[PDB]
Amino acid sequence: TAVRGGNVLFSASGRCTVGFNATKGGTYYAIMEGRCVGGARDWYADAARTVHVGVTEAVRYPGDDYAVIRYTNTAVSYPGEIDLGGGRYLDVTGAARPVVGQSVCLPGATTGRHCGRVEAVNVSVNHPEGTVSGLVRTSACTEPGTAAGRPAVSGSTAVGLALGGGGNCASGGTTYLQPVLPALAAFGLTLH
Repeated sequence: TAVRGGNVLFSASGRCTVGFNATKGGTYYAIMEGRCVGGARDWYADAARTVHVGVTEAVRYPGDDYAVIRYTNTAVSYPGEIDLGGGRYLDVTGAARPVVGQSVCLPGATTGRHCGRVEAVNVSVNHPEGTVSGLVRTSACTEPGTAAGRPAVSGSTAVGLALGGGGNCASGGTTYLQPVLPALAAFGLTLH
């Protein structure tokens, strides 16, 4: 019936979490992590891959680390919200220009480290696919095995989407984010 930020989409790449829904000209889009989307085209709302919802429009990875999925199923809703679980939703109003020290939370993290702060901006990391620059380091941590694409917010303001991989949150693991503002700007998308 609906796909929100924080929900998982399924494809030939496996599972990837929607960071944020956005819109342009009455069309709806999902902003996702770039490495996770990989070389997949078709995205489904269910693990059975019976409810097709959209297609990969663009991948900005490496360099950046996000992808844009265009929703094509007009029978499903794509609200400008994050799913907090339990039928509760967070309305995302706009995006932040990340600044060191600001608070940031990962709705859904069950690590005890769901909320934290921006520790550094403009961080680079080398992946097998290439260098990724422009990343945010946070003190929050979500389980790295399911982290890819999870939304990070400050109140109702979108900060970024989590990169997958890295260390366990119990062993000093650090969650890095792809900031959302550059993606909105690059693709003309608005958080509705």
